[PDB]
Amino acid sequence: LSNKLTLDKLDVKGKRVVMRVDFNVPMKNNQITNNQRIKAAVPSIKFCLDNGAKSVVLMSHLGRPDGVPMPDKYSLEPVAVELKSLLGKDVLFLKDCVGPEVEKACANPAAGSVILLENLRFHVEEEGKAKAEPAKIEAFRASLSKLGDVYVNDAFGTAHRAHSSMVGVNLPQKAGGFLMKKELNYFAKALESPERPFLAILGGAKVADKIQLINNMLDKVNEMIIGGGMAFTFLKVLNNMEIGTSLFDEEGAKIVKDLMSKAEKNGVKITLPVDFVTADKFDENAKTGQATVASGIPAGWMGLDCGPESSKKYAEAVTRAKQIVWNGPVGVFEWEAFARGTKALMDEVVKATSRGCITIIGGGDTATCCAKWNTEDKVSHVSTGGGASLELLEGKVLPGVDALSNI
Ligand SMILES: Nc1ncnc2c1ncn2[C@@H]1O[C@H](COP(=O)(O)OP(=O)(O)O)[C@@H](O)[C@H]1O
Ligand code: BEF
Ligand SMILES: [Cl-]
Ligand SMILES: [Mg+2]
Repeated sequence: LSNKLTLDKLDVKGKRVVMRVDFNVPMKNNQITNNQRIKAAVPSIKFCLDNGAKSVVLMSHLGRPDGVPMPDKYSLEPVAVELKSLLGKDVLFLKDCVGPEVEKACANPAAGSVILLENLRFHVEEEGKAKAEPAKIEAFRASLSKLGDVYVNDAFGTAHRAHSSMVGVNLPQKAGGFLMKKELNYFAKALESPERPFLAILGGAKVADKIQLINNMLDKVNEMIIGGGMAFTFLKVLNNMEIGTSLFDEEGAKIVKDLMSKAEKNGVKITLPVDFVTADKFDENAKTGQATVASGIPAGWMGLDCGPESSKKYAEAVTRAKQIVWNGPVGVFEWEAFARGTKALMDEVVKATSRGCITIIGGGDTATCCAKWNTEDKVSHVSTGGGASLELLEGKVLPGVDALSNI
């Protein structure tokens, strides 16, 4: 951000601040399971209020409601409650993020007002697909722009997304916040001359998105574990494995052999799982089973964790690493029946940190592993960015950063 306006140089006195944050927090039973991302924005928010901002209007997405209002499922209102306690100031929650009533609420607020808007992705114009029309995208952006006099982007977690709230706000001063700065600085340092072998661990559930990041990552790392939900696309293509109802990406399947070829060309050792804990449905209380790559996963069952032989291979890769970036649990760690693989890998990553490995864990869900097993201070860095971090690993400038004002 050397070339970009940042909040430390933004005059906020008497100014309404509209601030993009990543408040896409994990949820279970309608309760927030990790407030890490909310906590992480508090320094920028407090700084605005402390230096005389008239208001701070906070805006974020939650989940992927795909451009339709889903207040029953993906409302930010529970975040408003949680932010109140973390800030030490109350926060007014609005039931939309645009236009007439929202604009009036944000137009001329009482001094020191903190305002949290509803989920930006309840509008198709944020992403804007989920057919979004250009004229409406423009109007959405124009509405968001009215809500502050100056703009701050502290949404590191979302910085890889060229969405309306992230790149489309039209105000004279668009400043990076302190979390954006903290995260970018940490990665700049850690990615400059990584310790080697440099292992990437890619798991989780955002297969369509994250399979597309592997190609450029293969020029940067010396090993890659491909686990969690990601593995099944590779296994079906490479091994002709039956995967049942496990996560599968049709588009990504088409580049699996090219990715493996590139890994071979680049001397990147690829560790895929060889065994699984299976489930008869996507449920905490599913009946469970065991499968190997040889046995395949039965029709109508899904692999929701790796098994012990996979964990041993993962451990082997960790033991070789001098640096690790991990994004994506290697099973559905939120459910105890499917948490063992991720716990075992976490145990190994902590053991690695203790003998000098530089260990970076990132993501809304993956950081929640750290919170669950109390390892946030037992690894080198826990990032609020998952996909955002992997895009820095590829060597990319993030759109949310690129959109900021130059100095
Ligand atoms: N085999 C699997 N099948 C389905 N979901 C999985 C599997 N392994 C991991 N997951 C899920 O991946 C989710 C997180 O993935 P993702 O959103 O990509 O990570 P993050 O928030 O760290 O970037 C977790 O909620 C976990 O339940
Ligand atoms: F689900 Be994200 F990549 F933190
Ligand atoms: Cl995805
Ligand atoms: Mg996630």
